[PDB]
Amino acid sequence: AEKDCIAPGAPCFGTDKPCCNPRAWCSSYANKCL
Repeated sequence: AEKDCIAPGAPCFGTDKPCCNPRAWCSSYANKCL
């Protein structure tokens, strides 16, 4: 039941969407929001 944005340390890689932070980029390096 996670929100639209990617939670901290959450696998962001998969929805082409960054973290909830307006300056957090995706971290496919380790599949997670950077």
